[PDB]
Amino acid sequence: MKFQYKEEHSFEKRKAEGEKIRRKYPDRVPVIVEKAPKARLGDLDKKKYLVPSDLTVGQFYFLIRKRIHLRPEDALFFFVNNVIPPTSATMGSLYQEHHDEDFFLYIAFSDENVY
Repeated sequence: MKFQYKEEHSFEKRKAEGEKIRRKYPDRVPVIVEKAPKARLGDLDKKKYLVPSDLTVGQFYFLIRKRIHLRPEDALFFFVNNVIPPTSATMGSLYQEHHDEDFFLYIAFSDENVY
C-alpha cells in the first residue's frame, strides 16, 4: 500500500514518533488515513489521528465519513494491508495486528470495495 505520509516523512522520524506516542498513551493508537489513488471521493484535511484503543472500527468509519462530508447513503470502505477490516473490531486490536514498523497504523479509504 502506498502512502503520501510515508514518502513525506523520513522513516526514522516516523518510527520515533509512533514509538513515543505509544509510550505516552498506551490507551490510544496512532493512525494514518489517506484516500486510495483515484477513489471518487473528497480527501481528508487531517491525515494523522490518535484514537482511543476502545473505539470500534465502525465508530471510526463514522468519524472519517463526517470529516469528508459524506451523505449517509454514500459508500465507504477502509483497507488495512489491502484487507477490509470488520466494523466490530476495536481500533486497539486492529492496531496490534496490523501496525507498521513505524508504529503507525495505516488505513486507505475508497468508495469501492477493492479500488
